[PDB]
Amino acid sequence: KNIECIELGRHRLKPWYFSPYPQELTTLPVLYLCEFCLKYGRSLKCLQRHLTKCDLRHPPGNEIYRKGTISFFEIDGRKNKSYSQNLCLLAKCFLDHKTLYYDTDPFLFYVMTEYDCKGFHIVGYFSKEKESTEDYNVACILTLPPYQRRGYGKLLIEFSYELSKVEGKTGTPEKPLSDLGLLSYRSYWSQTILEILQITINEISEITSIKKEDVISTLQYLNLINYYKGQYILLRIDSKCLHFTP
Ligand SMILES: CC(=O)SCCNC(=O)CCNC(=O)[C@H](O)C(C)(C)COP(=O)(O)OP(=O)(O)OC[C@H]1O[C@@H](n2cnc3c(N)ncnc32)[C@H](O)[C@@H]1OP(=O)(O)O
Ligand SMILES: [Zn+2]
Repeated sequence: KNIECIELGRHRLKPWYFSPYPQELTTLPVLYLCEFCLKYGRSLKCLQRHLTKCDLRHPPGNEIYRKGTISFFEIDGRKNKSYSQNLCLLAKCFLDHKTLYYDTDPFLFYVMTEYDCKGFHIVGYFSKEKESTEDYNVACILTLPPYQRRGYGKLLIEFSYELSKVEGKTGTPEKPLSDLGLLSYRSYWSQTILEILQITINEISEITSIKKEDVISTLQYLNLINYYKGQYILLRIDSKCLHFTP
C-alpha cells in the first residue's frame, strides 16, 4: 500500500490498497485529483491551475439516465481512454486486484453522480466487459468511501440489472466477489426476491435478469429453499428515465 492520502474535491480519501500511480507521486502527503477528469498531480497549486483549464464539470460519455440529483454516464473505455484510465487508478486504491487496469478498451464504465450547484460529483461506478463469455454484467463496482453505507452500492447494482433487462439477458457479477461485493449483492438479491413475494426460480430469473444460481444461493441464505419435483419453487431506478442502446 503506497498512497496515504487522496484529495478529491471536498474529500480526503484513505486508500485501502496499493495503486500503481507514478512512483514519484506515491511518497507525497497528499495525492491531488481533479474531481471532474480524475487527473492526478503532486500539489494543490497545480490542481488550482488545472481547474482553470479543465472544462468538464462532469464525467465524459453520454448521460444515459437522470432522475432528480442522480445521473449515470455511459463511458466507452476506448473512446475516453485517459478518464477511464484515471478512474481505474483510483478504483484500485479500494480493490484488492484490478486486472488490466491499464487497458480500458475492453470495458464500458457506468459512473454515478450526485448533482448540486457546484457540479456533478462522482459517487461510484461499475464497469462491464463489452464481450463476456461468462455473462458478467459487472466487472468492478465501487462506492467511494465518503458515500458508502447509504444505499448507493445497491443503486449501482440495480442499474447493472436494468441494463441486462434491456439486453434481454441474465447477468452476474464477475467472480471472485470481494466480501463487500457479496454483502451488497446478497442484500440486493434478497430485497428483489422478497419484493417478488407461487413462482418458479426460472420466472424470477426472467423478471429480474438475476442468474438462477444467484437466486438459489439467496433463497438458501434466506432459508426459503423448496425443491419440488426437480424444481426450486417459492433510491430506485425508474426504467422510463433510462436511455440505453446495447
Ligand atoms: C465484482 C466486484 O467488483 S467485487 C468488488 C466489490 N467492490 C469492492 O469491494 C470495492 C470496495 N467497496 C465498495 O465500494 C462498497 O463496499 C460496495 C460497492 C461493495 C458497497 O457500497 P455501499 O454504497 O456501501 O453499499 P450500500 O450502502 O448499498 O449497502 C448494501 C448492503 O451491503 C452492506 N454493506 C456494505 N458495506 C458493508 C460493510 N463494510 N460491512 C458490512 N456490511 C456492509 C450494507 O449494510 C447493505 O446491507 P443491508 O441492505 O442488509 O443493510
Ligand atoms: Zn480536470
